[PDB]
Amino acid sequence: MTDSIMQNYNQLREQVINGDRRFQHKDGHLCFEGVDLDALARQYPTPFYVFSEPEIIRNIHEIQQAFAAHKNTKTFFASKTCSVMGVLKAIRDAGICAEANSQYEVRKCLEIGFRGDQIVFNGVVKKPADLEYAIANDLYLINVDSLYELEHIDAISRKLKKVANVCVRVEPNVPLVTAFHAKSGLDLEQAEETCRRILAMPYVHLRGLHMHVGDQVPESEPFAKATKVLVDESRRLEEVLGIKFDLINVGGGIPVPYKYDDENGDPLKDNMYAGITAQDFADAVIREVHKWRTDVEICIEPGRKVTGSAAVLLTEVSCEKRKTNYDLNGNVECHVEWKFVDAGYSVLSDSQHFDWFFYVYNASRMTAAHDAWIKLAGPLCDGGDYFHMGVKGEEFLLPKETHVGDIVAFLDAGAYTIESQTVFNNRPRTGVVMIDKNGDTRLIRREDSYEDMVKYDIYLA
Amino acid sequence: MTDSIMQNYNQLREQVINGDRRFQHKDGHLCFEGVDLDALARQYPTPFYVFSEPEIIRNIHEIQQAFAAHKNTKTFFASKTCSVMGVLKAIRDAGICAEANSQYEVRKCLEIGFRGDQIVFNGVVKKPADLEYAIANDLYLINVDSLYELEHIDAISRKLKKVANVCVRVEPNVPLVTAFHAKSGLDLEQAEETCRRILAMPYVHLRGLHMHVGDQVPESEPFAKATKVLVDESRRLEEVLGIKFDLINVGGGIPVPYKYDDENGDPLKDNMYAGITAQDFADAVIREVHKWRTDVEICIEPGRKVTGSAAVLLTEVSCEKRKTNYDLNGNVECHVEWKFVDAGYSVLSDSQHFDWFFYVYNASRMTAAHDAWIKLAGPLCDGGDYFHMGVKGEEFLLPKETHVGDIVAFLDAGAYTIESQTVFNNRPRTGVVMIDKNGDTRLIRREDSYEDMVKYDIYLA
Ligand SMILES: *[C@@H](N[C@H](CCCCN)C(=O)O)c1c(COP(=O)(O)O)cnc(C)c1O
Ligand SMILES: *[C@@H](N[C@H](CCCCN)C(=O)O)c1c(COP(=O)(O)O)cnc(C)c1O
Ligand SMILES: [Cl-]
Ligand SMILES: [Cl-]
Ligand code: NA
Ligand code: NA
Ligand code: NA
Ligand code: NA
Repeated sequence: MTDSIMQNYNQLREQVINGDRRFQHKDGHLCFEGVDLDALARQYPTPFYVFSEPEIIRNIHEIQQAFAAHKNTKTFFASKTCSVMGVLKAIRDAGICAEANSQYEVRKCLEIGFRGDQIVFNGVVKKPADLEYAIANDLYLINVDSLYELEHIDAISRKLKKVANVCVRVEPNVPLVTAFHAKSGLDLEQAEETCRRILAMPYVHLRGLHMHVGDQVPESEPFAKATKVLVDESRRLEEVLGIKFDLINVGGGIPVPYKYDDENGDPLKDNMYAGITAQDFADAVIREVHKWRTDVEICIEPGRKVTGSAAVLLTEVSCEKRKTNYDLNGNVECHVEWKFVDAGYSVLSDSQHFDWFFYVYNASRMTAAHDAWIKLAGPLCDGGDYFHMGVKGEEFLLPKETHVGDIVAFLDAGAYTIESQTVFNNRPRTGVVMIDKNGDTRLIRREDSYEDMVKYDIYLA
Repeated sequence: MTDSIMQNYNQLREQVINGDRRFQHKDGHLCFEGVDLDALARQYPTPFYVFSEPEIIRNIHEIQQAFAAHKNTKTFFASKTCSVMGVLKAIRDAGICAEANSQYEVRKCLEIGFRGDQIVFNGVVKKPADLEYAIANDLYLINVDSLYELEHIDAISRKLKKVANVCVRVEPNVPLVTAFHAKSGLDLEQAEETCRRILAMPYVHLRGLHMHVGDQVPESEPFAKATKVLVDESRRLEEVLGIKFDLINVGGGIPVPYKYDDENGDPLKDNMYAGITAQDFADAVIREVHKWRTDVEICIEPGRKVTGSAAVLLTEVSCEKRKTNYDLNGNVECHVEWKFVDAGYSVLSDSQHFDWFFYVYNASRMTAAHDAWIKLAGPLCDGGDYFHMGVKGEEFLLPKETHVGDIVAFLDAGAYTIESQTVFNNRPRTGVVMIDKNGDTRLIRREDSYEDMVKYDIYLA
């Protein structure tokens, strides 16, 4: 029943403003960390994202508390999740480390104040220039993804006379088929010879094995099975090769709740429901590692969990229309109420390209019943630019009183939402605002200007 | 049979270098307009796109020749397809007009030398500032997408005391449901009152009606049926309102061949096969318009057809690995040869997000049989960043002699491929090179630098 769907969604709405650590209401408006989001969107041009340093801190606390049973745990935020410098700074100030996924990500982590010993550099394509930059900066780990890349690591560490610290990425076949569907890592069967080669290299230091299971993983079993494979091989290689590993790096993949009404959801069928918590991830990993060693360092690489819940996208309702389907005799078959916001898939890419659900509310009318079925469209000149991941099918719920000028909020908009923006239609990539630990706001990324649209081009004026 | 697939693909390869108006071979390498693309990729850092001014000109000729039966045809390149200034300049110098999809697109079209009377501004969200800029610049057309937007056009044109020239966009119900699936335009039922209202406005001039059917449309029927609706309503409104329309704007959607072996394809099932040519589009449109008037101006808005065939993405094979699935006795079930190029979906977005096929060849070994099944991966730290739209399933064909350092070419890479790039993983958006009419090359867009990417951020140190 759609009445039951509407009732349930309004129960969720009420829970945002009465039972959510991030949110409040004031003057009829949604507030984030005490900041009125309607008011904030009158001071900065929409669309823009607003991040919460308090919520990032809460997320990091969940992750670290989860690993209390293993003292020697090192946490590296996967910076491909969000690398706006002010977000990286909040993460650095919250006391964890950083994982980087390109030369420029390494450089920005160093610039914002992560030390070399707080940085892991991962990748399937690490060109000589990338490896030379990483090795020269004394990174804590550079993963080894292939035998071809390892030849460059050997040659460049020799040229620099500088030790490269490495972890060998192994991707276990844990039942998709690994050889067909996992481009990353080496096969389990190649780990021994790879480690053998590294031991003999004068400037390459083997620190352990590495894996990464995936993203938004709704079950603990894959982490447990894959960690066991890497643990069993670590234990075996210690005996065969006569070494003691510094660490094991188990990657990321802790899910974030994108739908909260867990009683109504099956995470295995709809992974917008978070199937597990950080504690479940930690229990699975730590249990497997401790079957081998309790003293070894465990490295983790959470991305999504650090920032996903910690931002809201604010976008203004900028136009409206009613479209009507008529039958062949001119009688109404249905009306569709379209609301157009100033953010489309060029601003919130995963809503379109990855069928990602985010809660949508009228932030200007947050205490009003969301009692009208509407379709929510973006501003791109593209028939596919509307939000298909609705409350019911492709339909959302907003107050029937919704007006052009109101501010719509997408919740849980903090992971994989900034660097994935485009200038399609030459609409600018968005500004980003930060709410600090004191509840004060500041701009941390400007909106792309016109001069930004053309400065990259070379043309006679 | 896969031998037949391999034989067919190699026949296609031979037709590229011995049959295609764009390409030749020299020194074993793919040439585009006589430019050796292996050599070019040693002069500019990969990945980058190279555009051909000669091929843009050929595409425009096809479009304009198709409309020979209707002298008063005005052609507007849909600049959301590609708005790199050097590409826009080639299109301007080839003698056609420009359609724009945001305030900044209007501005860049004016900057590069399109006059106001050569610019159409379309959109579903045209905010007051957008409309004021457009009206102040005397645009040939601003479409009217909604009644709400029309109120701003009336108020702003009055404020400026400048006539706004408009076309009313009407989206016909041509049989899944226009009201549910088409966010753009007014309903046919609203056209009459909307036009009557415009006639009464002192600073708004009604030019005609507008539609746009869609993109990569593989049949002529949707264009004929939709044009007839617009033509019938135009003729009816001329009588009812006592006016003579300047024009009718029938939009874009002429497809481009992404697979060429039409004898093996069903365009209605796989629209990488172009189901129609520009001549088919023009026949359908012109036939319907001439049932009303032969003197009226027909406006068309081709995007994809102007540039799609006119660029190649050049990307270097930057790593390689073999993965093997073993049975439980250690015997080999299969091997997978992974080749990694330095372009992934952040560079060629539609290959991932829209399941778009592009021909892939080894440009460095273009005269060699492409006789080895490989999987082609990008450099992003994302298991999904590999090219799934293969020659057979997810598998591509390259010479068994392929080596790291070879240059891979993606053909037909000129539509919707530049502005859709991202800085995911902080890999830079690509440079762009142009081959001019004289066959000489120049950089027309730089690769994003480290600076460029961090300079939008506001941070302490
Ligand atoms: C990132 N995970 C990648 C990319 C996920 C999809 C992004 N649109 C994957 O292979 O799934 C990644 C992480 C962080 O993962 P989270 O899911 O915790 O954010 C950690 N380590 C590595 C090596 C990654 O690539
Ligand atoms: C463009 N309309 C889009 C094109 C597809 C975008 C895919 N990322 C659609 O969804 O139909 C457009 C054009 C040009 O269309 P082409 O297919 O010829 O490039 C012309 N007129 C208008 C009003 C458009 O929006
Ligand atoms: Cl840590
Ligand atoms: Cl023209
Ligand atoms: Na606004
Ligand atoms: Na060594
Ligand atoms: Na290169
Ligand atoms: Na008028």
